[PDB]
Amino acid sequence: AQIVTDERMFSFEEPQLPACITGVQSQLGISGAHYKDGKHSLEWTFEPNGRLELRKDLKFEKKDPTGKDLYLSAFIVWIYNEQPQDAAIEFEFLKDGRKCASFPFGINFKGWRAAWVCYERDMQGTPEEGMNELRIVAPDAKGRLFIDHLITATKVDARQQTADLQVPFVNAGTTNHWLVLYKHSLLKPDIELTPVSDKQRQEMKLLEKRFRDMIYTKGKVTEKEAETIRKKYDLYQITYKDGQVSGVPVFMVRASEAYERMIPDWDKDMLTKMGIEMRAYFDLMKRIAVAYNNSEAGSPIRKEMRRKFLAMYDHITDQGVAYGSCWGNIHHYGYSVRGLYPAYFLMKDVLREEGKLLEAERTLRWYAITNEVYPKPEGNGIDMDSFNTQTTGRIASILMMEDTPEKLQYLKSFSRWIDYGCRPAPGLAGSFKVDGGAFHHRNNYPAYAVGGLDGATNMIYLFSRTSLAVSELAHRTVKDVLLAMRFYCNKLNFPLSMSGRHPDGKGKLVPMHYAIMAIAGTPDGKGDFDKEMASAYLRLVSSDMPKVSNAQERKIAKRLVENGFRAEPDPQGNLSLGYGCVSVQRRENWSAVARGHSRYLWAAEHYLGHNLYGRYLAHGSLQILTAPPGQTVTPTTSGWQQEGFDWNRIPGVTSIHLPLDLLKANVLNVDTFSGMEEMLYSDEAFAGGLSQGKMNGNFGMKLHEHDKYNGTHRARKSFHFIDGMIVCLGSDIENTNMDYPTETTIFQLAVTDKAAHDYWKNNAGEGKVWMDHLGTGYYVPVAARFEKNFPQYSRMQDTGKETKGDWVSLIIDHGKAPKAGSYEYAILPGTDRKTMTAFAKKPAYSVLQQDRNAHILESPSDRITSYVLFETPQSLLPGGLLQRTDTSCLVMVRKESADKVLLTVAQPDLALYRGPSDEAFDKDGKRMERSIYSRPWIDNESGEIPVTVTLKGRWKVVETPYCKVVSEDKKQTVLRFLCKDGASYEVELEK
Ligand SMILES: [Ca+2]
Repeated sequence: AQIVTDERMFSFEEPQLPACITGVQSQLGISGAHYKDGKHSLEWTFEPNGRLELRKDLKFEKKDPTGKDLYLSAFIVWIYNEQPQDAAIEFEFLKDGRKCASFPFGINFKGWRAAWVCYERDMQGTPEEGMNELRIVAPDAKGRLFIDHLITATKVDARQQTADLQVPFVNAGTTNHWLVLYKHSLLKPDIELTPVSDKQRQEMKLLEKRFRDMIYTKGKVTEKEAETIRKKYDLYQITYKDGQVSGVPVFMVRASEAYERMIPDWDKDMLTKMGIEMRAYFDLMKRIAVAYNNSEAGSPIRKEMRRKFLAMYDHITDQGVAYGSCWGNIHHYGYSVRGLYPAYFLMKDVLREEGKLLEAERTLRWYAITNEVYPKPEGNGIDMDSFNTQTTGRIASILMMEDTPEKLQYLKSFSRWIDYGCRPAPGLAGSFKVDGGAFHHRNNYPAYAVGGLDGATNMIYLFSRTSLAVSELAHRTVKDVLLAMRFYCNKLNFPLSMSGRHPDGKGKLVPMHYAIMAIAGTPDGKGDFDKEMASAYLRLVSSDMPKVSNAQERKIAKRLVENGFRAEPDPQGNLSLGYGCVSVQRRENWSAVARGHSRYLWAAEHYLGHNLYGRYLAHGSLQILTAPPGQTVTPTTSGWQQEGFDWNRIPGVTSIHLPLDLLKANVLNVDTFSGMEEMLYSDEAFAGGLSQGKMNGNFGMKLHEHDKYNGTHRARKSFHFIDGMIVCLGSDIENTNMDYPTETTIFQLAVTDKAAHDYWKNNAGEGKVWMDHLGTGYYVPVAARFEKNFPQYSRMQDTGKETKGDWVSLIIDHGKAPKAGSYEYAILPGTDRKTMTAFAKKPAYSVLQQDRNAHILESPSDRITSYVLFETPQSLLPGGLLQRTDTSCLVMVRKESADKVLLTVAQPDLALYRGPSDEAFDKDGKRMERSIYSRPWIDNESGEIPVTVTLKGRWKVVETPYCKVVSEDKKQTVLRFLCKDGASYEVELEK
């Protein structure tokens, strides 16, 4: 049966020809030899310059004059050619006598090709409402064509029609990355052609082995697997008639958009529901290709799978999956075509034997848009989504080629593309950053990074230890990103604040990335294995020879253990992500992760039905990820679950406690640069941390909630990470909300097991000293309120459905509409009762100042002075050594002895733009919501900011490109730091 029956739809399934179709100097007939729908098509056998005339009301309708409806009326056909001709058909559309619109259609192809052409945009001339004739003018030569699936005119999503070799003129304006297969296939290389050397030929052989092993591992073909294959394959009804291939027509899902304005009950996924879509088809081909490689040479099953693969190949190529073919509409083809590339690659040698390899090679190159690899990168970094989706297809298509100089040129081009793609990207752009941050949607986004890393990681390894290897810079950048991720995840899970739009506590890092990079070798190429990567890997899969599921990962892991590699100890020290506004302190097995936001970096991503209540995720959050020594750190072990969680009381934040219906994100489409999303960045540049000797550090932020919600709410918050202690300081907390209280939350923890319930039965706890059921201590000198809510009510992050759980909370109660609120408390994770009582009697720190100007603090035992300087300090700074500062910044001083001092400085202002905050103001003076994508500075290089420090006494320093001594006398020593990227710059001082 033909899908969709309509007066405008010509499918030729009737025994007699339609009376309205007549042929001039040509013969017409119903043929069953080729068909795109039903079981028949129109055979049009023509003499030179013969016409095919369809005399019926074409039912073209002019575009909506109001502009409300953007759909354009389109003509749609499928043409079949048995004999390719270096010529073109002309399509003519006439009202009564005269032609109004026309378009050319190339016929230099074998098989089915489509054309979706919009009357108003893509056609020559001007279309008219009421035209009632279709002419198909043949070229000045004889030949034959089969016509099927002809829709005269119907309204269609105007964005989606794609150009190819048959219709290069279609949608000339578009820059849609999905639709530019033809445009970008025309691109030419700039890397010069060279012949292939013996070493280079062996290297290409090596990339193929590496790639085959990557997508495939030898296995067994079960009787069940074989029966499933036969059942799925038979439904396609692939058969041969007089040398011609036919079978059930296969479309890619979006081809349904043709019938959108045609059927009342339209379903976008109707073709998938019919088993007629491409994903299933190419999935089966992969399935069969795998089965062939898992069978003994000369066996009946191997011959059977070889036979089935080729039959499926012939049919899909006949249907139009070939070079220079885009089926009229190709948007979002990526997902349907995922199986294509591995299926064809696994079947290289057999395709060559059949004389079909060159063809196969070209179709892969076409659909992977491999020529996009030709251009010289203009800068560092590419879209994370490129690494995520474009790597597999492109590399497979290149490995399909014969060992020719053209293949080497492609390889050189591909390596160059990956190389610059991995390099530190500027601003909020690219993929990877100098400090280890990984960007997508213009912030650090682990959930997306994870997918992008798959590509980058796999391609680095593929090209590794070879003349085509990527630069040290590219290799080290990705390595550092992975090392950072291992640091801020604990053990494998993303922290809550870094969950993006999925705060479900499920997102994890991928151990594979580490194992792949371990066998990639050191970034310089001098080491066969990467030691840091290997031991990082073995920690992440440590059981507590490891146990793993994925076959190719198990192979690598076996190699690493045999080569004597052991698991990492839990990473120690301090991380500061300038790109992402995150600081992490790590001692023992625990971690403390701080996250804020700036005028460059958004607080939280809100989508429809995703992350409804996460407004406060970056309001200076501080999550403690922990577990009893010996057990793996999990959100569950760190005292977090989704059900029952008070979304207002994100650990560490200063926020106004709202009812969930008021806390929910009011998601809007704010401008043309975005969709239904909320991504709120502040108007303050001062947010970030410093990292001293990768061991300790501090964090500071000027918190300022967006005017969309509680815009009066602002605060100065700081974190000070000294050894196994995190001291939290706050001042200048203020808002004008008199309906709901402002709170900083010391901790909010889930009570799950029996032992947790028994611990809280009467635990007071004191006193100036608290200790939870997870073994972490809290020194709280200020007045604080304790809540034991068994149970506590909340809602799901996505669905909003009511959830409950047993929760325990300690909060610092600022009033309703505070004027100048403040707090001071310290967190010591993985401690004991004894240390805590001793800490209460003699705190290991002393506050030097705590106001709008600065939060300064020292620890005599650790020999450390911490400076969070919010403003230029007009006055002599406390501490004894650091006297004055040029501009608002972060400083930390460590005293080795009276003679040796370690000085470290950071400038949290990323400086993507230089002036006052980029803002669009209201009639009343409120900040207007504008999506980050709309800002013109999002790709800017981080600006250099000079920071000058004044130090007491004579000091000698070794000069660096980033640190210079400016002025010097008997009393003072001033130094100038050249700051970038929110990075931490440090120097060693000697008296
Ligand atoms: Ca038909």
